[PDB]
Parts: sequence; C-alpha cells; structure tokens
Amino acid sequence: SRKFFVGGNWKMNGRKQSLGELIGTLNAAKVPADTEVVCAPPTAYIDFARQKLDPKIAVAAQNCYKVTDGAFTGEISPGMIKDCGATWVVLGHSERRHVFGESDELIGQKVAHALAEGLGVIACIGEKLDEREAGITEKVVFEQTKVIADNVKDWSKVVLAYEPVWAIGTGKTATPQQAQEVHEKLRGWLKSNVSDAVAQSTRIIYGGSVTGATCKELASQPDVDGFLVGGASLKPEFVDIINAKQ
Amino acid sequence: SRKFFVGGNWKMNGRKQSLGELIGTLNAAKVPADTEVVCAPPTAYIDFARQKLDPKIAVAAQNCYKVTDGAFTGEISPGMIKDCGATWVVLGHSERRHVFGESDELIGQKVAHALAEGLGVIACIGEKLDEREAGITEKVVFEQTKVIADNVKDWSKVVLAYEPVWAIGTGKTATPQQAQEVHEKLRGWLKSNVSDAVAQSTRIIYGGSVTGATCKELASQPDVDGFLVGGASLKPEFVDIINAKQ
Repeated sequence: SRKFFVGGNWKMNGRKQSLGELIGTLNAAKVPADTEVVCAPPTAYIDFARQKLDPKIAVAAQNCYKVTDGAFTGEISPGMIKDCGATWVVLGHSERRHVFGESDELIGQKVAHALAEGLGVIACIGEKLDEREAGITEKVVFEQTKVIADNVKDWSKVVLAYEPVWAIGTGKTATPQQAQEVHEKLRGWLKSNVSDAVAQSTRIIYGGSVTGATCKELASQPDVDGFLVGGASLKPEFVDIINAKQ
Repeated sequence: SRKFFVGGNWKMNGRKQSLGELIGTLNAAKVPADTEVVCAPPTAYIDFARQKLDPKIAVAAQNCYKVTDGAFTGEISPGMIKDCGATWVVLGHSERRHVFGESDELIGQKVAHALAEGLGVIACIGEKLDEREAGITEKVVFEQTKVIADNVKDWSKVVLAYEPVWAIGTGKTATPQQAQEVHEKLRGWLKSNVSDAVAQSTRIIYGGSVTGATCKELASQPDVDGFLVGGASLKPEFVDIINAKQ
C-alpha cells in the first residue's frame, strides 16, 4: 500500500487576493488522514503561500536550479525553497521540457541536488502525441525515467508523475485504463531497472486531466497513487480530488 | 540631466537571514539625492525583500515571462511582480541569454509585455568574448538593442544595461574607456534609430565588474549613467557604489 498523494500545480496563475481566497478554502477543508496534499504556487508566492497555508498542507516550488547559490539570475535553489518552508519541488514538468527546453540531463542534475539538499521531488515524465502515435511511448517514458533514476540514490522522498502530454490540447484524451496502462509499465520499469522494493513503494501519480467528475475512477486504478492536478487545483474542486478515495 | 541609477542584482544568492542583514545595512545607508536605487532579489524573495526594504529603494524581479497568466510551470508574470510591490524587472540578462538560452525574440516579447503591464524594465545587452575578439561588438549590441527598442513604446520606463560579457569570468578586464566607448555607441544608436529625446534621456548603466575603487572613474564617464552591480551588491561595498557620483 502506497500513501495517496494529491499535488496541486497552480502554474503561473493567481495573485495574492485570489490565492489567499483559495488558501482559505483549502484551510477549511478537512484533509483525510490517509492523503498527502501538496500545493505548488507560482515562484513569487512560495513564501506567501507557506505563511497562509495550514501546516497540514505542504508547499512545493514549481522548479529549481542545480547549485545552492550562484550567478544564475532568475533561478532559485533548493536551499531557498527550504528556507521559505517548502518541502517539495516539481522537476521535469512537461512545460519546462518543451517550452523551456530543459534536457533530461539537466533535470537529472536538479533531482540529485534537490534530494541532496533535503527536498522531496515530484519528478515528471510523459510522451507527446507524435511519440505516442509513432509507437514509442515506452522508449520515451523509459528514457526519461532512467535519467531521473540515475540521479536518485534514495527513492524515499521521490514521487513520479506521469503526464500524458499527448492528451494536452491535442484532440485526444486518456481513459482511466490508458492511465493505468502507462503507470503499470512505469512500475515495471522500476522493478526491472532498479528493484522490486522501489517499484512497490514509489508513488506514481497521474498528471493528466483530473476533475471532481473523474477523480474517483482514476484513483481506483491499481497503479495510480494520486494526482498532479492542473486547473482544478485553483478551485474548490481540488477538495473533491483530495477526497478521491474517501 | 539623467538621474544616476544603481541596481543591485543579487542573482541566486542569499537566504532570509543573510538578505535580512543586507537589507538592514541598505536601510541604514544614506542614499544621495537624485540617485535611483533598485534591488533585484532571487524570485522566492521578491515579496520578502519588498516587505523589509525601505520604500526609498525599489524592488526588481530578475526575470519574467511574456504573458500574464498561463500554463508555464516555473514562471512568473509582470502582474505577479507588481502584486508583490516590485516596480522593475531585469530582462535579457547575460545569464538568461547564455546559460538558459533565451533568444532575442523572446526577450523582446518579454519587454513588450512587461511594459504593457506597467512595469519598468532594466534591459540588458552585451557581447561575449568570441564576439569581442572577432571585432563585432557593435554589430552584436546594436542588434540586441534593436530588438529591445522595437518592443518599447515609452522609454521613460526603460533603463539599458551594458554587460561586457567578454570581460566577465573570462580573465579579460574592461577599462573605463572601453565602457565609455560602448555606452557612447549605444546612445548614438538611440539618437539615430529612435530619437534625440530618447538618446538624451535614457539611462545606460554599466553592468561590468565594478568595485569601490573603480566606480568613481566609471561614473565620471559621459555616457555611463550608473551600474547594474553583481556580486558586490550583496556586500557593504554596494553603498560605496551607490555613492559613485559623490
């Protein structure tokens, strides 16, 4: 049994007014004892969000760089994230890979550094539509997962998030069975490439479309251990998703 | 007369404690009249710094993206920057261009968006060593400045910062005469391609190595209107540089 994990990625949305209201709503929510909840605010608001959020909810940064301090204008380090009271960082998000061209190697180095500095890591992988239709879903997600694994010595504070990028605004959508299919393959890769123990214990969360209407069936899939939620994470709907297994 | 402008780019350095100390020292400093001082904290600390800094000192973000909200995990918008009480953003910094591969096109789009949203912009340009040695300093900085300028509709909100990347961490050093040479070329470019008014009124600040021992000679150069200070901005030496015209 792996502990249910629900992360909310606020992306680049919100201001203090709107996010304060959202945080009020989340603070009022009775968070299930068996569910681990994490919110990832825009970078300018990590501090603000951590101050306002009840400690029952953890805060994540949406990205970080790979050294503790340096001449990297516009970046932040795991040390700063921890200093702001956040305990997680999202790494390798599809938007960072594809819009900002972050390489597997760079993401791997970020993972190693974030873990070494005491953060938990939500490490994201996922294939694009062209890749899925060319039939290389496995080649792609396995290679992304491998580079992440090459940089994980301890999987205790790692959560893998599968993003079906092929279903983001493409005209295709993933069924719960298709999500389950990839999650199972990913877990199989962990078994065959790392260990049975790591495969059994590592949360693989779903980063596809999830809403109040769909969260229950997705959460029931045997290899789906939770969610990295997009737009719904900014709405009272997020609470329904937190309640997915209740 | 152009108002002397001193910016401190903290880059990816510091934590609440050390930055709190830096801020205390800055608050206690006597800033000369007619000197505009701006500090650019790491993104996680924009909010923190603005809360702690005397209102006499403005806060800048070190980067932003080109739309107001959106699916850009890890980015922030001019709207968020303003919401945290900051009034400037640094754009096109050498580290953004050369470590994170930000294109001129992207930088131009960011400048346009930040200005449309009512932020001030510190727009950075500068040539690398291989460019300097190839004798194409003017070609490079002129092309960078052109993209910036094509995306400016009100120069009263812009400061241009020349970074001699060729001298920074290469082992080469820039003299006051070399800085002045480039600044005069840039002002002449503004005069020829934008207007006489804009050339006369626009601050062009020097973003190369500056110490307490070099700042007065640099600030005495006719076309040098201040500094974008790097590492020294974290130290008491910054106050000396603020007083370069004194």
